[PDB]
Order: sequence, then structure tokens, then C-alpha cells
Amino acid sequence: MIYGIGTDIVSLKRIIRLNKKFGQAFAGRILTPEELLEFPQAGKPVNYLAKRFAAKEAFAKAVGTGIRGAVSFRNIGIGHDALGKPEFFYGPALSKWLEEQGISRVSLSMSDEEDTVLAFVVAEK
Amino acid sequence: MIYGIGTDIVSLKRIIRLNKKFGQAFAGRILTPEELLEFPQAGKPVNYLAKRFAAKEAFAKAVGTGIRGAVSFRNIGIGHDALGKPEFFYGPALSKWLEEQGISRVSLSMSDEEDTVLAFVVAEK
Amino acid sequence: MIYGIGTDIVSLKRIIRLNKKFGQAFAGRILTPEELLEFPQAGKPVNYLAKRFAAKEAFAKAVGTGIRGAVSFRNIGIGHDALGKPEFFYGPALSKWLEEQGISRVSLSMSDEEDTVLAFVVAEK
Repeated sequence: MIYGIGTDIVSLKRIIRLNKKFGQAFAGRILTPEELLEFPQAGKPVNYLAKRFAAKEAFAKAVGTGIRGAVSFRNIGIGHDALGKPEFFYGPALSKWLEEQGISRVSLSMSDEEDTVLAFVVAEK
Repeated sequence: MIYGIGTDIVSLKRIIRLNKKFGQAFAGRILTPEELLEFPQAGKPVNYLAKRFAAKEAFAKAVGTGIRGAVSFRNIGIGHDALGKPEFFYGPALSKWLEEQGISRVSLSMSDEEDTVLAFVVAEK
Repeated sequence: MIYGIGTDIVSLKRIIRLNKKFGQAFAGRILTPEELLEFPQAGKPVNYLAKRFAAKEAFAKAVGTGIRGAVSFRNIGIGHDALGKPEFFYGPALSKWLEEQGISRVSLSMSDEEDTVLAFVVAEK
């Protein structure tokens, strides 16, 4: 069954405002250590952060708790499978937290057009 | 299983124009009796209408009929759970229809960024 | 069970520019023979193309491959039922591929608000 569904919209310009405001700190707050390794070489760094920000917020909604406790930005990682499809990877605290509530899997889709970045998330079982 | 899915996006500015054109005749058309009673006390009347308009349209698509018969604006209500998350409530005629179609529950996800309000709906079983 | 999910946002302006750039060849490249046959009767030709473009991209994401091989613009058709519900129709190469992956069904929803066109897709099994 569907445990929950989630969506989030992120403006590129809002990310730009947040970058200026918090400086380095924002990305360091949103991105996981794994994600932070490749961020400096990101061809479109604004899109990179926007994608992660939308996906994690959408994730938090779909799991029904919001960014709280184990469900934290640093625990929710966005990676890609062999064919380039984006997938969630979880920190150990957050990986385990899901089992407890019976959440088996969380699917992700992301898209962008100009200033708008959209994340679509569905949690199963 | 999935009975159907639905989505709709609404511009806050479009809502403002619709209010301009029709007055409350627009709100009277889109809102349920329950919503219409509490609408005057809405802190954000434009955002209030935008959410209702998007969610109801997305609902109608998800059940595969569009606005038709019991699947009407006045039968599709949007309330909020204790945690403040939007959720659907139904006029008795629509509740009966959903049971007939074997739809067990209809999930609702909502997002907003600036001028854009987005609703995604999944009708289950 | 969910095989995968997909979403895509398309600007009408992007379609207009593509149409200017490539002329008729664009529609011929994006649309299936059935879609192309009915294209001249479209009430809003630009929206007609924009919707198909988004839906096909969202489909391709949901099946996890992106536009590649049998998962192609030519093979991914969008039609509407009697009640106006959008549905996918497949060239024989694609329906063959879907059965091989065990993908039983693929649901679709489309919406638009001014310049923004949006598609949501969920592939089951």
C-alpha cells in the first residue's frame, strides 16, 4: 500500500537568496557528507542544491513527520542507480527509523523547468 | 492497487482575477457548504481558494471522471488533521460512490512555491 | 507494488521555441502516428504538444530508463477515454518491453496553468 505521498516545489532564486544569506553553511546543512564531495564540481550548483532540498522536504512529507529526529537533511541522501534514475540513500539512524514504522521503500522523481524545481515522492507499505 | 492519479496546479494571481470577475460567485461554486461557512474567517482567502481549487480538480482526475455527478466541488471538501496536514472529507453522495467503485482511500499531497499551488492525489484500490 | 514514479514540467515557451526551430518536423518527431493524425483538430496545438512531451518524459522516468530504446516518443502515445481520462497506448516494441519488465500498468495525470504544463506518472508491478 501507500504509506504516504509527498511533493515539494523549490525556486532556484530562493536557493540563491539562501546561499547569500547563510553562505557555505546552507549547503553544509542540507547536503549529506556523500553529496558534499561532488558539490564543488557541480556544473549547475544552484540546481544541485534545489534538487536535494525539494526531494528531502518531499521525503519528509511522505513519511509524515517532517524534518525531525532521524528524518534530517544530513540523513537523507540522493544518489543515482546504474541507469541514472535517482534514488534515496539513508543515514543509519534514518535508515533504521523507517523499518520501525513499516515503511519498506520510498520512490523519487525530480524535474526542473527554468526557476521551478519539483520533487515527487511516494512511500510504500 | 492504484485506482487512478490526479494533479493540478493553480496560480494565486489567477484566483485573484477569478474573484475580481465573479466576486463570491466563484467561491460559492468551488467551496462545499462547510468550507463556505468558514471561508469568511480565512486568514489567507486567496491561498484558501487556490488550495481547494487545485485539490478538488486533482481529486476529480484521480477518480477518473472529472467534475461529474457526485464527484463535484461541493462534495469534495478539504480539511486538516490534528497535525495540520490537508486531507479530504466527502459529502455523503460522494462517500457512497467511492465505496461503490471500491476506492478505499484517497491520498492528498499539497505544495506551494510563490505564485504556484500544486496538488497531487492518488486514489487507492 | 510500484515499479517506479515519474514527473516532468514543460514550459509552453520551450515548445514554441522548439516548434520555431524545427518547423513541422518537431511535432512529427514527438508525436505517435495517432497523436499526429489528431493534432490538426487540437483546440490548443501548443498545449497539445506540451502535454504529450511532458507525459512521455514522465513515463520514461517512471520506467526507469529515460527516453531510450523502445521507450521512445514514437512508441509512447497518450489518448483520452470517454470521460476524458488520459491513458497510455503503446507501439508493439514498447508493450513487449513492458511485459518483460513485469510492468503491468502505468497511470497518468496531466495538468496545466498558463505557461506551465505538468505530468505525473506511476508505473505498477
